Amino acid sequence: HHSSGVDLGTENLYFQSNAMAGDVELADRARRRACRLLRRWLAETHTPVEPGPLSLRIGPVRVSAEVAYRSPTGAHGFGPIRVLDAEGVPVALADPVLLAAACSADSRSRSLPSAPINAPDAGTAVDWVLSSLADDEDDEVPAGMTAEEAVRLLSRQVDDLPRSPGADPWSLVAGPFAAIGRFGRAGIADECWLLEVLAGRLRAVDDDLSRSWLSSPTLADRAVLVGEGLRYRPDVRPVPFDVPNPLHEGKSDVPPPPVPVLGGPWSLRPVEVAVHGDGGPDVALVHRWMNTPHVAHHWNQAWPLERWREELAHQLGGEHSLPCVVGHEGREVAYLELYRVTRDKLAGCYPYGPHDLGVHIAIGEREVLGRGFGSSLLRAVAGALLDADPRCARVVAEPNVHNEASVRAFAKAGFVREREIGLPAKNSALMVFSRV
Amino acid sequence: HHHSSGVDLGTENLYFQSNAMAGDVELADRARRRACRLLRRWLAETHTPVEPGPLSLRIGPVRVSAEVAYRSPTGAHGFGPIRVLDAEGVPVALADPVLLAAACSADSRSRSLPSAPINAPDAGTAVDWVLSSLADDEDDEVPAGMTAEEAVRLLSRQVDDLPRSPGADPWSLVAGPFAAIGRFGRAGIADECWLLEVLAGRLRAVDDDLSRSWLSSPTLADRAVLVGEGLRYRPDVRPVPFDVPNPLHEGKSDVPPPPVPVLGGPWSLRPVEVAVHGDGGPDVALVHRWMNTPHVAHHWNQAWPLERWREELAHQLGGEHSLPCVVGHEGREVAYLELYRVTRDKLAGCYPYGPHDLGVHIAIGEREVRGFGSSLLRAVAGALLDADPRCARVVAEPNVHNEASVRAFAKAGFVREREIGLPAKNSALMVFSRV
Ligand SMILES: [Mg+2]
Ligand SMILES: [Mg+2]
Repeated sequence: HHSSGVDLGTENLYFQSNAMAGDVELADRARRRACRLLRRWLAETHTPVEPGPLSLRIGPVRVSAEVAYRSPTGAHGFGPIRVLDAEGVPVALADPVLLAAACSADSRSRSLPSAPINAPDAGTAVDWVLSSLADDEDDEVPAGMTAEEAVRLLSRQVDDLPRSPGADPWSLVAGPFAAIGRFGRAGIADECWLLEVLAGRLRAVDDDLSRSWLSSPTLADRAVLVGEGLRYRPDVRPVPFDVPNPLHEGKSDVPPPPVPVLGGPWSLRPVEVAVHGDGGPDVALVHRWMNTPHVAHHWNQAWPLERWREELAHQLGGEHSLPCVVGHEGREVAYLELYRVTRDKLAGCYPYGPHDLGVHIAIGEREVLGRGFGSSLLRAVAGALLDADPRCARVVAEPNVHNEASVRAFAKAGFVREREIGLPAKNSALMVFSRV
Repeated sequence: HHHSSGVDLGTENLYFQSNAMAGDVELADRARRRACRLLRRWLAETHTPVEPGPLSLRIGPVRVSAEVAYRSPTGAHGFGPIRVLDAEGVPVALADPVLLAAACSADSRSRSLPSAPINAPDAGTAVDWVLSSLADDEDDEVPAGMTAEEAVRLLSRQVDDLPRSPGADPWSLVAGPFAAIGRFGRAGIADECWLLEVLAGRLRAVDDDLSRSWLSSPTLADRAVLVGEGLRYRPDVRPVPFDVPNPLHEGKSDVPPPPVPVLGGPWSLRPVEVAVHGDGGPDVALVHRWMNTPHVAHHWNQAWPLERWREELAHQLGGEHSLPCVVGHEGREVAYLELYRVTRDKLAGCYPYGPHDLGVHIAIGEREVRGFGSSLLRAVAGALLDADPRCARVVAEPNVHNEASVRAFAKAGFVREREIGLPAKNSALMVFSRV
């Protein structure tokens, strides 16, 4: 006699509570899925990761999670992933389809509207995650596995790599590296040490792939969330991209960026920062330009004067970036950073040569100056850089694919669009001006 | 210099992190409440029947199952854990809100026509909507210690403050007082059947025109957020009206079974004959044949073994709901149809029906044995109106995707009146009205 419910016996309670027992595992499976998505999002955007709090804007939601274990292969161990409101209040747990929707909105927004990921019949990562819920979950690493047994399996996997012509270059990341990360995240062994063991195992095979994987500064991986060429029918059709190679060495003895000498109406000189007092008029010029709206909309570095004063001094003191003032017929009109790719965020995004040089540019005195001048300056800088460093093979840039006037200026100057790349705050057209 | 892949831990670190973890329990409960709100809407807007005990349903690409612990007279059901099941019935996920919204969206967009506003490229999706609502202030809960006395007070005030005559908006009764009754019921404050009695008295007390409507129609206006060809999400949802069963309405009329119409002209119609002896007889064999040919099974989805159809036909013939018949055209037995009483049918929750309303499902077996289709439909509707003088209209519910059928019904004199959400499809409600 209950009418709005079921009349309850102990047998009823038994059936249902038995069912409630597997829910703990279900929640754990959702956690594992959301973590797999977050790792891919971090790798495919080349977002830097450190131990401790991680804070991220993914499409329409703010996402945050503690990085309890930072993995050298990106196999990070996370705390609870939470969605935050504008003030920083947790309003939700970031379950997998939620992450898939946020990532999809962000990725589709990063690429151009004409891109394949944005075609009407392309599907979305939400369809892909949805259609995958019944997939067999992979076995976990045995929590009690020995490090010796870990080396055993890893060598097995490295030798069994097709290691021949026709085989897939991304196989190293997909197989041996993935295993190393799961071993690391389980606490079985240290990943840096497992990578050394992997390195020697590759020296033992004088195959062509083996030598490549030991020497190139980046490695082939496959992206499932970021990339203009993505499709989900409803299954993901991944697209290739490049990631940093942990087996390739740290610092190199590459000199600082050279000071080119521009031809034509253009002039260029390094930025000067006085140790004494304010920092000088160059610090104020850049600071002024960087805080105007049309520049911060691209550079997003609208900082106080003293933060820019120390950024410039930090760059000048180092071997990475060289800040310069550009003149046109007597007037100081532009700021540039010339940088060595090898010491730059760009080094994780494409197979660079050791002397590769990049250019960031902000036109400050556009306000009453310039039309057609863009390609001209870019062309003058690119050629002068190749002239100043004969060991430099190419000059590169990474305008936002949405900055269509910038992309056009680079192409008209002679840069060619080599690929799209995923960066922490944008997708870029990788523009390459090659030496011939 | 001891922890490179992690942070060096002190008690203050543990304190910061565990404090933040205490709030996760409320976060999970908030997701649970959102998912339940979405499932209640999905069940209401698809008119899916709900009883206490296990509930199992297909939503787009996923199978969903949940225990119905509290079956609410206003659809404010109380659920156990909502799980996604694979083909064998093994749970593979907990159905969190954005998951449910994505399955419901895929299913709804699939239910409506490609030209529908819900399917435009510039339309949002329920996913955009749920996503954009996570930072909303969660709505106040019913105070668990509230009295039923206080429940009636607030309910009476709310019904009396309804706009009544000026301005209209009829979905206000379901959206206002009924929503409160369901929340009171689900919280255990009072019995919903009792709260509905109380609400009825307050509506008799004014006898305005809306109050009179709300006590007499067999359906009520409600507003849909997941199912409906005209839905849009401008991040925020733009609801569309639809009808739901009226709990305040008695019904239970002494409505007879369907009559046997008499077709003239080239047409003939007789009830199906089911032999007790052996196979079931030649009519059971005819329907079985037709229902398993490809062009019919693509719409009816009843390409069954002969033994199942013998028992289906006999079950219909024995009851008061549906009447299976064989239709001839100039001597050849060419079609099968069911005439059914709406008041005993799933259609009864979808529009304000009259007690004697009659419906038609039809399958043409002897296909082109072309153009004869609307003519048959027109003959049946008129003959049904002749056979039952108290019947107000003849209806049908072709799948909105079955446009050849919809067109044939319109050419016969039916009006495509609205789209309706049904358990396995959206249908175009075709109405052949007597006046
Ligand atoms: Mg009992
Ligand atoms: Mg410690």
